[PDB]
Amino acid sequence: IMPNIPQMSAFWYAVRTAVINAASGRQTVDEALKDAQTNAAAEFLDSIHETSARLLFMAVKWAKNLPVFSSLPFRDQVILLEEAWSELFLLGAIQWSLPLDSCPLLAPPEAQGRLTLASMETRVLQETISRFRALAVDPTEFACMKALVLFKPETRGLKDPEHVEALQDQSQVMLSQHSKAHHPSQPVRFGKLLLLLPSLRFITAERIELLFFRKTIGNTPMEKLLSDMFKN
Amino acid sequence: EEGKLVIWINGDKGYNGLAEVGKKFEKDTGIKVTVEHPDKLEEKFPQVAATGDGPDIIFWAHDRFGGYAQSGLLAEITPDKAFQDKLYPFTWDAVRYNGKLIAYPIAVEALSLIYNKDLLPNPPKTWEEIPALDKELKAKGKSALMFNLQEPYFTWPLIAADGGYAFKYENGKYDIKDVGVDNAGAKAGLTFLVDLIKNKHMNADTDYSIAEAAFNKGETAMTINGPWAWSNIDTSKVNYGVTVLPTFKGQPSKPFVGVLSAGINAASPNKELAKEFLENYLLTDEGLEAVNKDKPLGAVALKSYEEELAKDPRIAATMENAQKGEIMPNIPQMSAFWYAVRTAVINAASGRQTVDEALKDAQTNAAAEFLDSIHETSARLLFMAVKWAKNLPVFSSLPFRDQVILLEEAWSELFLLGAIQWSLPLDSCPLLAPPLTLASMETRVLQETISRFRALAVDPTEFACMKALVLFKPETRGLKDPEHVEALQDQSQVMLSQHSKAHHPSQPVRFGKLLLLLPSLRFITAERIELLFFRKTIGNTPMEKLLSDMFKN
Repeated sequence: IMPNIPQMSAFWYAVRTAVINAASGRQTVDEALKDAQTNAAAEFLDSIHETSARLLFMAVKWAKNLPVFSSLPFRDQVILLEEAWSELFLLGAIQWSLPLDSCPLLAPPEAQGRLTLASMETRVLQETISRFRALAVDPTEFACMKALVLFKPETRGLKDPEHVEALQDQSQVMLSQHSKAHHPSQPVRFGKLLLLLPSLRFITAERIELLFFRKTIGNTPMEKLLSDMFKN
Repeated sequence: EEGKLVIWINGDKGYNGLAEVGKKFEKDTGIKVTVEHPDKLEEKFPQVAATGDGPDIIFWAHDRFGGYAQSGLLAEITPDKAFQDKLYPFTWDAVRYNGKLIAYPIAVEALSLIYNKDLLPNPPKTWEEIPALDKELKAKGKSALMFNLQEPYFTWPLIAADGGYAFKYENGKYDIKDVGVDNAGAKAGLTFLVDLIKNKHMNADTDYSIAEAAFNKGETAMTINGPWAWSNIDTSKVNYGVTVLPTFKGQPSKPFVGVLSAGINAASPNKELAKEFLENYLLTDEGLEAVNKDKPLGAVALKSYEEELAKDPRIAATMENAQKGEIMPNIPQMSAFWYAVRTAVINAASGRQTVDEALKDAQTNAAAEFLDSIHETSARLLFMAVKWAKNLPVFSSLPFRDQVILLEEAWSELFLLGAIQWSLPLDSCPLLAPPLTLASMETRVLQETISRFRALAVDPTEFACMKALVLFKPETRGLKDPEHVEALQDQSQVMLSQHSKAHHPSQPVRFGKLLLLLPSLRFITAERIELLFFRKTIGNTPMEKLLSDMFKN
């Protein structure tokens, strides 16, 4: 029988990530149930995590508030958001936990109630955040990088890619203009910022869905958010 | 399984005409004969047989029978000298291996000269007289010659004509080291080929489909094709004919001979049954005829029945052309060769380079032992990566462990850059699959990223810098002197823009663009990349293996 309780979600939400990660290779049989054990039990902070939809929703709100975005073909808008949700989410998350010193998912020192992220995940997630913290990555620099990640011309299906190219190039000028103005001392800082972009892909979008988002029937978190924005 | 025999033969063959021969056998021996035509036949066999299962006898091109014999997958057949004489002596040299017969030849095939009797009642005997021949026909709104120039298989006959050859066939076997693609008579035939297009007598863009239609309608006088294209011209009905390929500097054209042979499974308990079936039933006028009926086999390796099909001039031609050709080497080193000539031919033809340079390049590629499979070639891409990294003076000056850590942590990106650069010029090297799945959606992305590097016109100095940007990651965990790494990355960055604004002063954002390619190097995980372009490892990394290999050598 299913316990009629609110704190029982983490049940499968831990096992799922466990059975999938085990049946993948980046985690052996035993190296999986332990995490699920300290995860399932770790109910404390799992509701608010799945409620990291406000972050993604904040990524769409930001984009939709950009006039240059809202001047693209409708489909182009949908396409760019669908293809970049993962990285817009990460950039959001990285900026969220930037001023922090702890988290709702610690892992290696000496993790009660909190989501015990996998090995390579935490290792990379923690590390990538540090790089951003080690730089003075300020609010506008984040806005620029969001833009750089959104306005990808190569993206297939774009009805007006030449224009998406124009906007991305304009974002470089924004980021470079800002970067060099606030840090004349750091000569190669513009690049260093762009060299942070690949880390947004270290962990695939599928895994981002499986780790920080609630179930979504066949559709990506971004699709679900756009769909339920039009049912209205 | 032990008192009956199971056969495997492809669907484009008289597989129903074979069961008519197998049923009579079952009627006179009580030995059940089941004929099967599985899809991945040529690829399934090396699986079921590799261990202990599959058919007793397998039909297929002789070429493939080389890999099998090497893997002890094929039994040594043992025909009497009295039987060996019933088949053309040259056919045996197609099913040989280490001096041991490993299959029974049954049907020969080779490119012939097909022409239109209505338009051209007398085909040229030589190539030299083809140019001035196109002029005459061009007036009456037609064309002289049209054949698929895309595949090296179709253009080799001419290139080989004056001395060209794949691998030297000395004492019973081949010599992978000796390759005759950049010979005297090699540049001779290729040059001539490039001229035909260089004078608008042909098109460097003519493929198979185009040539078939061009001829089958009457828009061309001649073409170069096989016995498979024959019945496809009977759907339409241009009065055609099949004759010997034109000669070059007096020397005949040397097409590739493909022999449909039948080898016996090495793990078959019916080696004598299979043998009896192939010698006293199949390889006989009556035996072969039953299969020819279902679907023609063109010229057959069996004299008796061949001289009965010689009546057909079309077939007579095929056997005639085949005899003047060279047997296709069964060695696995034929993949390297196919790729080299492929590149060389499409190149000189497209003007992407001269004739001599295309052959000089195809020369090494064929003798290259790292072009035989996607794995071997990828292993090479990665080794050049490390070799590259070690050649950087600033690199050797780094804490040994730092060098190891750097290479292991960025092997995927370092390989991808290497593969991408390597495949910028050419249009196909280590990914194409179709003649929906995951390995198909990734291919799309991986070909998409190559387009991006092409559109941006990334030169070697930019690839060198980008590789450095990918190698010198100062955030990598474990590094002993991370500050030095930061400096090197920073330098590479400066050198990269300095070079970018220098070779493209008009594009003020080029630098940014080049760094915006780096993420694509991570779109496909290192794990996947490994399961795609690389071989066996088990809880290891191609770099980790490569480095460990250099440690224990």
